[PDB]
Amino acid sequence: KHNMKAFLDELKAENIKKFLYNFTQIPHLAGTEQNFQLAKQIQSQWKEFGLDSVELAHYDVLLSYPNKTHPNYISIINEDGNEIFNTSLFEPPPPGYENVSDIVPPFSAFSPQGMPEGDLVYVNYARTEDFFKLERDMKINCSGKIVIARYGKVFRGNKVKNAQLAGAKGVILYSDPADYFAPGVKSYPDGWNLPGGGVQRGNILNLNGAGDPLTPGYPANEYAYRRGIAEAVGLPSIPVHPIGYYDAQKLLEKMGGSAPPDSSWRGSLKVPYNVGPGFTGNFSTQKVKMHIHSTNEVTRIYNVIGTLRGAVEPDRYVILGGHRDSWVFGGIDPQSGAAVVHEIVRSFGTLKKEGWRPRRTILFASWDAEEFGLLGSTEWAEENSRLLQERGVAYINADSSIEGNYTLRVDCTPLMYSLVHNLTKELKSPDEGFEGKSLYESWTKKSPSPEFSGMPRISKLGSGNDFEVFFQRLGIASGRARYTKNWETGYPLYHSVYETYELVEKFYDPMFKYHLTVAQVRGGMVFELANSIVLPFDCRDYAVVLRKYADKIYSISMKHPQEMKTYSVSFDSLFSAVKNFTEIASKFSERLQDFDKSNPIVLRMMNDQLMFLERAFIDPLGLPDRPFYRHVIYAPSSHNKYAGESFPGIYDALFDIESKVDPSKAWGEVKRQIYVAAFTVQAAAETLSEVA
Amino acid sequence: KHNMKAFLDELKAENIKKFLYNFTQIPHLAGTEQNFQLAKQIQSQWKEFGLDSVELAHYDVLLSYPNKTHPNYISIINEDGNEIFNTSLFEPPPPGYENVSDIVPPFSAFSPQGMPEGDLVYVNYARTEDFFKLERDMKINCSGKIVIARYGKVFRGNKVKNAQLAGAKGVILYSDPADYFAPGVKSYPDGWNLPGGGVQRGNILNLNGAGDPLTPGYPANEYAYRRGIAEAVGLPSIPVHPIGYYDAQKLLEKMGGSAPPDSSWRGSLKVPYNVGPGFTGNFSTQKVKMHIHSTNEVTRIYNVIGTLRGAVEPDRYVILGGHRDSWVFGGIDPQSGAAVVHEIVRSFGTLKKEGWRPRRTILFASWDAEEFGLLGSTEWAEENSRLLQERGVAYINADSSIEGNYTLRVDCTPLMYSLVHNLTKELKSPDEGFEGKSLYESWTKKSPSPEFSGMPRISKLGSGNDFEVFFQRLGIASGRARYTKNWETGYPLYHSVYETYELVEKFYDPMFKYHLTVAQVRGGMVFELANSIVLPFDCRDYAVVLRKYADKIYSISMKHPQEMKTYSVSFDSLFSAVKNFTEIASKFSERLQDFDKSNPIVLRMMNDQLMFLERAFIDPLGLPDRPFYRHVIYAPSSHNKYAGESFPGIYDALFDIESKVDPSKAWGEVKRQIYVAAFTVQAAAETLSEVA
Ligand SMILES: *[C@@H]1O[C@H](CO)[C@@H](O[C@@H]2O[C@H](CO)[C@@H](O[C@@H]3O[C@H](CO)[C@@H](O)[C@H](O)[C@@H]3O)[C@H](O)[C@H]2NC(C)=O)[C@H](O)[C@H]1NC(C)=O
Ligand SMILES: *[C@@H]1O[C@H](CO)[C@@H](O[C@@H]2O[C@H](CO)[C@@H](O[C@@H]3O[C@H](CO)[C@@H](O)[C@H](O)[C@@H]3O)[C@H](O)[C@H]2NC(C)=O)[C@H](O)[C@H]1NC(C)=O
Ligand SMILES: *[C@@H]1O[C@H](CO)[C@@H](O[C@@H]2O[C@H](CO)[C@@H](O)[C@H](O)[C@H]2NC(C)=O)[C@H](O)[C@H]1NC(C)=O
Ligand SMILES: *[C@@H]1O[C@H](CO)[C@@H](O[C@@H]2O[C@H](CO)[C@@H](O)[C@H](O)[C@H]2NC(C)=O)[C@H](O)[C@H]1NC(C)=O
Ligand SMILES: *[C@@H]1O[C@H](CO)[C@@H](O)[C@H](O)[C@H]1NC(C)=O
Ligand SMILES: *[C@@H]1O[C@H](CO)[C@@H](O)[C@H](O)[C@H]1NC(C)=O
Ligand SMILES: *[C@@H]1O[C@H](CO)[C@@H](O)[C@H](O)[C@H]1NC(C)=O
Ligand SMILES: *[C@@H]1O[C@H](CO)[C@@H](O)[C@H](O)[C@H]1NC(C)=O
Ligand SMILES: *[C@@H]1O[C@H](CO)[C@@H](O)[C@H](O)[C@H]1NC(C)=O
Ligand SMILES: *[C@@H]1O[C@H](CO)[C@@H](O)[C@H](O)[C@H]1NC(C)=O
Ligand SMILES: *[C@@H]1O[C@H](CO)[C@@H](O)[C@H](O)[C@H]1NC(C)=O
Ligand SMILES: *[C@@H]1O[C@H](CO)[C@@H](O)[C@H](O)[C@H]1NC(C)=O
Ligand SMILES: [Ca+2]
Ligand SMILES: [Ca+2]
Ligand SMILES: [Cl-]
Ligand SMILES: [Cl-]
Ligand code: NA
Ligand code: NA
Ligand SMILES: [Zn+2]
Ligand SMILES: [Zn+2]
Ligand SMILES: [Zn+2]
Ligand SMILES: [Zn+2]
Repeated sequence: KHNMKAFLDELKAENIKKFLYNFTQIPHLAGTEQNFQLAKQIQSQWKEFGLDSVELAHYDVLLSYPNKTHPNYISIINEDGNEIFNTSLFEPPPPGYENVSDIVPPFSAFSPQGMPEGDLVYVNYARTEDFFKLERDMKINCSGKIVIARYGKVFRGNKVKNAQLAGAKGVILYSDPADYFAPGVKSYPDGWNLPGGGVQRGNILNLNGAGDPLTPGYPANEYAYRRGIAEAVGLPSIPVHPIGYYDAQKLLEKMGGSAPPDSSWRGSLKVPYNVGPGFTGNFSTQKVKMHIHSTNEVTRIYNVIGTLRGAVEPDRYVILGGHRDSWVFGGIDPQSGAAVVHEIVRSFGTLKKEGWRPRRTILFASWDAEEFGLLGSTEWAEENSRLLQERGVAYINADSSIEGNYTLRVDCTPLMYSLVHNLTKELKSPDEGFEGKSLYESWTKKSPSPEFSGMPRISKLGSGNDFEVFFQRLGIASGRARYTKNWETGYPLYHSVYETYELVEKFYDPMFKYHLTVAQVRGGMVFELANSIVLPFDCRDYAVVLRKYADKIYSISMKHPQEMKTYSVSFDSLFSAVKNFTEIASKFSERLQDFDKSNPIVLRMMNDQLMFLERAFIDPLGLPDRPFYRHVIYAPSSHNKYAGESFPGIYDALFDIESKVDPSKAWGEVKRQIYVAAFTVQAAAETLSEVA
Repeated sequence: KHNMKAFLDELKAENIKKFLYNFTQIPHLAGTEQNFQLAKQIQSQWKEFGLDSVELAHYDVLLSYPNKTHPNYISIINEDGNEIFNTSLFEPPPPGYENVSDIVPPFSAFSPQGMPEGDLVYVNYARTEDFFKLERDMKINCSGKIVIARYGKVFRGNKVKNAQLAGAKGVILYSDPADYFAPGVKSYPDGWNLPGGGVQRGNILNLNGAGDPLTPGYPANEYAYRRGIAEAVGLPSIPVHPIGYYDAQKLLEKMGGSAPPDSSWRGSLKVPYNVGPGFTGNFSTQKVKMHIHSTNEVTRIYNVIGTLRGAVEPDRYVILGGHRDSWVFGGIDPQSGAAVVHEIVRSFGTLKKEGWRPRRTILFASWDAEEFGLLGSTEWAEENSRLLQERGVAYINADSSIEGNYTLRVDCTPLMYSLVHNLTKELKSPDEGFEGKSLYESWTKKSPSPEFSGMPRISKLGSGNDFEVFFQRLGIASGRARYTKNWETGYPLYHSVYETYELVEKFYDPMFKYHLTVAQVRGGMVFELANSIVLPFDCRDYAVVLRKYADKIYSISMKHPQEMKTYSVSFDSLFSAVKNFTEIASKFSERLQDFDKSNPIVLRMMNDQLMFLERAFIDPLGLPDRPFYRHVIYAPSSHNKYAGESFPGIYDALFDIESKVDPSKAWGEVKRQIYVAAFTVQAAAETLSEVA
């Protein structure tokens, strides 16, 4: 038989290991020759593996790179102007790689150039609430200061936007051992902890789904018209640079002004974590100075697009996608995912060599420039939006397969909950002490949902990865899955030079059994999605979360009873819409089960309803000021791009509403958002009614 | 057999006459009780005719009405302030109707209230070029003046926008006998000409596809959140009123200042057509004063939606739609169309009673509030956008069946050219002297295309009617057809009380044979569209017009060679895209002919490609500042809503470009629009490539 079990048993841990080792010997930074060569390799091997076509799709996009002859760094400088302290120029390379060249030094991608100088202020995680604390309660003013903030909690881009909206003239990011050093574990090479000389790279854009900063809406092709830098989307206007905890200790040890306001502003370094501004008395006339000489430049990037044509519905597309570019070696991010996708492609190809084809078309992608803002996926989706809108069944992402070795992590649309539950009951748990148990069982035991005894946690999709365009812009049902750590107690070597094949083989997954599990989940999902006769989506799962979401957003609004009375703020229409969806979805399931199994057209009609249901939640006007976030139920949090927010139009219109100077207008906009949500939920529901 | 000929022979001229008489005894103004009652009647009779379901869909939209106890009118007023001249309060009612009540008097719908007073300026047709002439060459300044303009050439809304952007404080519209009185024909009741006391009603919004001014994007339902009047879409900010040529003669006979600049500013009244400002010497201190007391109010409107479920593809929708509301009796506009749709419904129902069903679903609509801005169609499409986007095959409009008795007029998407050519070769010409000839032959002889010997003229779709939302917002293939007058030499009684059943029966179509022809064309189109196994669209027809359009827009740009060199303005990408479309379309036709006729899925795939092709030309970002005009190839002219413009993003960016103060920026935007167009044409083309 050529069935799922066939596909699944053909997958090998050992192949995944080889591929990972092969993908991590040299750096594969976006836009560099080596990442082009790795693209040519994937392309040619997807061809050898049997795909019907494998092409490169290239775009010319805005990237960012340090100046090789003029390095970035930060100083303490004295009243004369002598730089008595310099941050490092590079991370100590790890054992055996100390002669690899082309290790990009730590930098904040897309920082503008500058040499500002001034007094520090320490802003904790640079969250929206951290600035509230700072401005509102503590009365400290960051205007014209240089803020220093620890990584963690939120996407670094948000941090930078917040600092900028607070009047800062520079930002310094560092990794605190409280957030990046697990107790009792050694620093790399002897453990998986971050060393004091380790630094996290990463971009600091606020793109809000735009893709290439120069070409929002349209693929960055050869004739593309490009905005000028000044109209570019998402670029920070103050310089920014990241450092390790050794360098940070030196910047923080002299801090004066006010004490931290409480213990949650305190990391683990032996320093006061005073907030500032400026240094204490003896050193009060010393200053901090940044030297940033990074350049932005339009650079060519290459996606690899593989096609396995479907036998019955070739005009329906299941997409398995993940990126190939890395900040350095990408031992985890992303090559632990890419090696999984490679083996998934190999296994699908093995069946195809024996004459099998999936029912629907499967598209396989190796995206470029993800690290620089999801630019490869997004340009490609901008280019093929019409095909994807009308033919796209689902998108399964495939970035890092592990960030932990404790349990499975799944984030996806409600429409895929049941598929995930089912797939995992059929899969072996790789966990110590669940030998012979199902993956469902181990996952459900180690990671239970808040809502339902006997069910595992499944998160909602945030952003910060290549499914963003497919889900929040286009309304294609999306999911992702990986191994992760204990939810109670990213990973410490995230985006640092220390993230290597040895990191993975020695400390995360020596047997490659977690990787293999993750290949089964990803691959199994894609298999079901590309092969089940009826698409494996359950609309009733959407009905349940919508109720939960409407309860939640109503509760936020109920913190303002007085205002709800004065302005006649009602959630009746939303609750009505969600009830209707529940009823209609339920009648649709009955039909989907009772229908005349033999009829292709009726089957196609009902599959089209399932396929267009996610699509139904798209509003072609977008959310306010974020035209590329069009999904009404899910957007990335406006305070944290990694986190998903439900009913975001309403959440944001309620956020901090008590601080608005014109309440009438603000509550007017809450009501508008309520209407949009109710309408959209009703409209979605109606796509599941009988069609005529 | 139950084939087209069956459908077509069941249609009767005599039934159309009865229905027309039945629809025109009383006024059916949007929002009034009588138009609700006519809706209940249509609904109940579509039920008796056999449709599977017939519902009313209602919305609460902004309308506009004169104050019944405080009438609008215009005065000449003297230095004291005595109103020595008053325009009429109503049109003389026609013979036999002089006791009908509820004849809304002439008014400009959506005019704000006011009593401005000042000197006249006469601005010819109030076209963009007329104001150019006036400001640029003649150096006359309309700021703070009251402009008077004759109807004709362009949509009255544009006229009003132009006057307003010229600083006017009021606008007076009138019908000049040069534009509304055909020589040698009597005034109504004794001919079809407009009498001196006749006046053209009509709205004066600039909605740009928005629908209800208060709820752009979303259906005006019970819980809808509504903008305040001040943020409403499309409302004029100066008062406006329309008058007949008797009243206009009195306003124009005293005009002084400058002479008309040439003979094309001269109508047929015996007055100088001086431009002004103000009156000549003796009367130089007299003034013109408007009294406008119209109110805008949210009012309920009712569409009637009839469904004839398809046997094979019930989830594919062919829509036959036209409006039911009238300014007064609607003898031509719209009941000459509505009576045709009624008979079309009856005939389809006759076949269904005998057990036949169309292959795809047919939806029949009687729209409300078309006269007030296409509001019924648009709200309904806003509400069902998701269904329509994914299931909509085509939309055939059905407003007035005749505006003439000389020949056929067709305006439609290129995709329906071949269907129209074929249908009409099978239809009898109703024309004197083409007895026994085909409709194609008479049409082709009386109305030849500019481009091809042996082919008839087919216009491109403009706007000013209910297909606007379906075509330019949603990208559903649309057409329309009616009898019209000689293209060499609207109709004079357009939007006046004189437009009655007697007008039609006596002077336009005594035999109802032109009506019947138009029912065959409309109905025949809908029949083919709902029944042919392969959708009757030819993508190669799009390829030919795109070349023609690209030649045209290139020629406009070539009036500025110097600027094309300085700014590197190239049309290469557009021409490349159009070539590609041509090639790909051609390969698709070969497949569409060669494919395995027996396979439902392959048939469905290829029909979906045909169906989504029009959809492919939609840009979800819209055109600049006109977010509800999303089609890249066709928009309504920005200077005339009735006329279609091809490549409108580029046309508008080239318009008047030599007057822009920052050429670099302006030519930057030409290039941007070029890129958008090229990209979109390529993307559309690619929807017709093999799918995998
Ligand atoms: C959830 O589904 C129900 C249908 O079972 C929807 O009920 C509809 O609710 C509106 C009120 O918001 C009703 O409007 C009323 O229509 C009558 C004419 O039939 C009119 O006289 C009233 O002034 C009023 O406008 C409507 O009849 C009712 N529709 C049906 C088919 O029963 C409800 O709206 C849905 N919820 C949402 C958010 O869509
Ligand atoms: C019309 O269709 C043709 C395909 O037959 C398109 O040709 C493509 O044109 C672009 C140039 O604009 C070519 O780009 C080049 O790619 C190579 C790598 O293969 C690279 O070295 C060059 O610097 C350059 O970017 C592209 O290869 C060529 N594509 C193919 C498949 O031949 C043309 O773009 C289409 N026109 C439009 C407007 O889309
Ligand atoms: C997940 O698994 C269950 C199999 O238990 C599926 O539910 C059953 O599906 C069949 C229809 O094929 C019905 O006759 C049964 O009544 C269903 N049982 C229950 C409890 O619902 C469910 O369909 C699967 N989900 C997905 C997405 O496949
Ligand atoms: C309009 O009419 C012609 C019928 O002459 C159609 O063209 C023919 O269609 C069949 C495919 O059914 C081909 O085998 C012939 O080769 C075609 N002839 C020509 C000259 O093209 C055309 O398909 C019809 N158009 C539409 C929309 O139906
Ligand atoms: C990866 O594998 C390919 C082919 O098997 C090979 O050409 C290339 O040398 C490999 N890379 C490394 C680092 O071994
Ligand atoms: C890098 O800096 C050096 C001087 O220290 C300079 O010559 C060069 O312009 C810079 N390179 C870029 C790409 O900006
Ligand atoms: C820091 O860097 C600059 C430039 O290389 C130099 O002038 C200064 O001495 C350095 N300071 C220290 C303390 O090493
Ligand atoms: C792998 O397994 C054990 C937990 O059972 C743990 O002690 C070790 O921390 C895990 N490795 C990593 C990198 O989390
Ligand atoms: C139109 O026809 C219907 C039913 O045949 C009837 O109830 C109504 O009276 C008619 N209207 C007129 C003006 O005759
Ligand atoms: C109509 O005008 C009269 C007075 O001349 C006034 O009482 C009334 O307010 C007006 N009606 C409306 C709806 O504005
Ligand atoms: C015009 O109308 C007003 C108000 O009805 C009146 O005072 C005036 O006499 C009228 N003028 C003429 C010339 O009939
Ligand atoms: C109808 O027919 C004849 C032209 O043959 C024409 O003289 C008359 O004007 C036409 N009627 C109208 C309303 O155009
Ligand atoms: Ca882009
Ligand atoms: Ca609306
Ligand atoms: Cl992932
Ligand atoms: Cl029409
Ligand atoms: Na999760
Ligand atoms: Na025409
Ligand atoms: Zn990654
Ligand atoms: Zn990353
Ligand atoms: Zn009309
Ligand atoms: Zn009209």
